[PDB]
Amino acid sequence: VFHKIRNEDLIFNESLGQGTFTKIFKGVRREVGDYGQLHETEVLLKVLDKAHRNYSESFFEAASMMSKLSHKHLVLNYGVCFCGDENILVQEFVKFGSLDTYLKKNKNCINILWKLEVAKQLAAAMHFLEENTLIHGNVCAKNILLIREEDRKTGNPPFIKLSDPGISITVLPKDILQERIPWVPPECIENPKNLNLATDKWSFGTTLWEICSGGDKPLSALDSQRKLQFYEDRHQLPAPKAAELANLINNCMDYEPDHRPSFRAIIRDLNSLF
Ligand SMILES: Nc1nc(Nc2ccc3c(c2)CC[C@@H](N2CCCC2)CC3)nn1-c1cc2c(nn1)-c1ccccc1CCC2
Repeated sequence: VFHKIRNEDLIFNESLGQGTFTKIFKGVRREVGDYGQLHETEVLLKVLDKAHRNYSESFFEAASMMSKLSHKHLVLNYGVCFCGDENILVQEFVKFGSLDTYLKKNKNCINILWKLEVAKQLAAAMHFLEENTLIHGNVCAKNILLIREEDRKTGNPPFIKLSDPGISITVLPKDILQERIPWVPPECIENPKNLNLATDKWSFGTTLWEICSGGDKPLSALDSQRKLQFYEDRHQLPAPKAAELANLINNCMDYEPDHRPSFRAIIRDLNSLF
C-alpha cells in the first residue's frame, strides 16, 4: 500500500525523460522529516500517460515491488499523489541520473575498475531479488541511476541504484517488446506471458554489455524485424571494446534459460577478475 502525498506538497519542475508510456519530472516535496524538521526534498515524479491509463495496474504494481523490499541498491518509493485526474508516482531523485547517459558522457574518464564496481553492485541487487524470488524484467543501463561519483582523491568508488521496472513486459505490445531486443530475452519474445526468474540473468548480460561499451546500445542499427532475425539465428552480441566481461556477458545471455548462472555465481565470477 502507498503512502499518500498531497498535491499541495508536490511541485512539478523540469522534464527528466521518458519511459514506455511514461514521463518523469524533477520535483520538490514539502515534508516533515526527522525531529519534526521541515524539508523541501528533491523528488522524482513519474506520470503514466493519459492515452495509456490502461496500464495503471502494472504501472503501480511495478513500484509496489520496490516498497515491499528495502535494499541499499534499490530506488526508494515515497508514495503516490492524487495530483489531478492523473496517476503519479513519487520517488527518490538520484543526483547524477541514468548510467547509460553517464557512460557516454564520461567514457574517457571511466576505467575498467569503475565498470567492474558498478557491475558488482548491480549483481548484488539482482542477487537480493533472486533470493526473494522476484522478477524485475527491465534491467538496463537506463534504469540504473548513479547516486555518487567516484572520488579519485580518496579512491572512493561510485554507487548506483536499480529503479523499479515499469510496465511489465508481460502486457506490453509486441512492437515495444521487439524494440527492447536484446534486453528482452528470446524466450520472452516467443511468449511474454511465461516470464521466468531467468529473464533477469539475460538482461543482466545485456546491461553489462552497455557498461563495457561506453553507453552504446547493442544492436541499435537493427530494426525490429532484423532484431527478431538476430534471435532466430541464435546470434550473440560482439565482444565490447573492453573485452574483460565478454565471456560473462555471453554466459548470462544463454539461449537456454535454465542454464543461465545464479547471481551468486555471477558475483564470484566478477570477484574472480582480480
Ligand atoms: N529515480 C530517478 N532519479 C533520476 N534523476 C535524474 C534524472 C534525469 C537526469 C539526472 C538525474 C541528472 C542530470 C543530467 N545530466 C546532467 C549531469 C548528469 C547527467 C541527466 C538528467 N532519474 N530517475 C529515474 C529515471 C528513469 C526511471 N525512474 N527513475 C524509470 C524507471 C522505470 C521505468 C521507466 C523509467 C523512466 C526513465 C528512466
